[PDB]
Amino acid sequence: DSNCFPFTKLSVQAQYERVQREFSLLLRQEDPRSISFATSLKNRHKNRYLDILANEATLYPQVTDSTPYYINGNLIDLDLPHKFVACQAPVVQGIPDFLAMLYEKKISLVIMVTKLEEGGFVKADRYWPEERGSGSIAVSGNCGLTISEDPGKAYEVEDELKITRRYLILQRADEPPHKFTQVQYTGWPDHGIPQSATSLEALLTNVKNSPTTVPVVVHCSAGIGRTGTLIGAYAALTHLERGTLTDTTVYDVVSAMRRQRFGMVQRMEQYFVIYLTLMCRLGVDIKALVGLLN
Amino acid sequence: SNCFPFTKLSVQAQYERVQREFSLLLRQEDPRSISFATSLKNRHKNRYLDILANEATLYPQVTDAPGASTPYYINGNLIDLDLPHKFVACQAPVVQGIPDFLAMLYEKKISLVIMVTKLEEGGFVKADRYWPEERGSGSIAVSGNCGLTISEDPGKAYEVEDELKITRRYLILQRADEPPHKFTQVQYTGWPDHGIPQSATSLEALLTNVKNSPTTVPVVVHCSAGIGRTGTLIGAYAALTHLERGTLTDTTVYDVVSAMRRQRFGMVQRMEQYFVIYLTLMCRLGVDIKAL
Repeated sequence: DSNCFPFTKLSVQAQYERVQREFSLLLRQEDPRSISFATSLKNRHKNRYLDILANEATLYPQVTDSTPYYINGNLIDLDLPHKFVACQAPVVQGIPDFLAMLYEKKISLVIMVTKLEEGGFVKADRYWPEERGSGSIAVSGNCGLTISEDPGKAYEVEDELKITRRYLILQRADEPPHKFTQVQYTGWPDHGIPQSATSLEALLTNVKNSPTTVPVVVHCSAGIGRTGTLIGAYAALTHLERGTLTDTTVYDVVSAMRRQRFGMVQRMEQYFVIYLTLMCRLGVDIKALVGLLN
Repeated sequence: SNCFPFTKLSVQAQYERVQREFSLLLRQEDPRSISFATSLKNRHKNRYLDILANEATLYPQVTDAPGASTPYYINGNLIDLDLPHKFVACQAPVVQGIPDFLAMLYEKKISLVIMVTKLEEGGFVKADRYWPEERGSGSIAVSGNCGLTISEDPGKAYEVEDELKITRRYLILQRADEPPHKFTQVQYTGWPDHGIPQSATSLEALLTNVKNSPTTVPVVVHCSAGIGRTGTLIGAYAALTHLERGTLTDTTVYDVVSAMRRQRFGMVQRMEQYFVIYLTLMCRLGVDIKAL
């Protein structure tokens, strides 16, 4: 009981139309002229996309503080057990900043929801050692970091889920090493929907089993699209699990994410995916809806 | 002719200035508008994920004469500062790119290589040995199909100057029955990464080597990444060469570093390394240091 989710009572057509209507209303609320993007704007050399900027008020890691590095990213806090860092895939010259952040902040879990390249276009740049390599790569920037494959825990590849788990060790000279897990999900291309519901659930299982003492880092390419869906689904499902799901939960959750990082949930079908994950958790068939989106 | 009003300013005047010049230098180059195409293609030969050689000045490709091409790769760039010597600022080559580096030295008849790093620093590999280490005999075959060999010059043994932390290696590259090519490599091990020389004399000795070297070929300078200590040494060279010829202006230090960054992204990494150029120019002008 306690959960109220009347979305499952609507016909397929009404469900599709309500999602479109809500997403348009969210875009309708966009007003970035009034928002400060000061720090993000002077660091365009490290922005993957010129007009995808991080809000100053929630800029990470600057709001936990001189932070000598820049990631185009924001702290997402929805009054839940986990906070998140939603950020872009760092560009090559921004990778040392990204790794330094992971290291200084002791980040335990990084979730990457894109391939490096999709459809003939670059989405992200590699920041982990390749399997076929020596097991370690280094950055020269920010006084140097080395990132290595964990010698006592090999990379895991889950073919059906399209998930790869990399257990990594970040180190600076004469400082203690820091272990972290990167999880890459390559089965959900930009402009599409996840190939299977199970993969997103597996990602959220990682989130839940990770420590609440540090935020979980999540990125796609610009860090507002698939990244926003993942964080939104987590939030929405937490409400479900604690009996506080309401008819407005998805809209409310996305609205609150948007206040903390402009443009969160970038595409209509990405907003739709949050409803789909709720339905799957509830055991409601999504096949006809998936059909309409394809 | 020498105008350097930097000496006639307060202690917190100078420090304030350098800070702001370097902070200006940090934002000069827009990587979004720079090609790194060949360096990105040769990622497996790069020592660092974040350190890429600019296409426009990539060496030795930048010297090739239209349609002609280069079958090897170094992460290195030609640096021209309108001075008698030119430089190839490059990384310490990785094992996979050692043959390329040695092929470059042989084909371009490089006379002098300056190495401003140890092989390892504090447990981390900074460089890979590309010279023989035998009981003086030393002649080793280089990988690839070329037929390149590198030997210690039988007529002139390695020299170890323990006072200046400098080693001088006289080496020979030889391929087939082509005329062999001699060169000198000078390694300075008293300059930690991201940091400053422990000895002004050691630095001055490297510059003497540079000045005394032939002007008909560029001088190869590498550290680990090939931008920090390498950039500082080249910057110091330039500024001093200006202080010599009497062309030292107020804005000479800024202008050489700005010129270097144009030709290889990121030259002179840390602000402290930018200071060394000012320092070893004031300390040459007999003006007392601060230091920090």
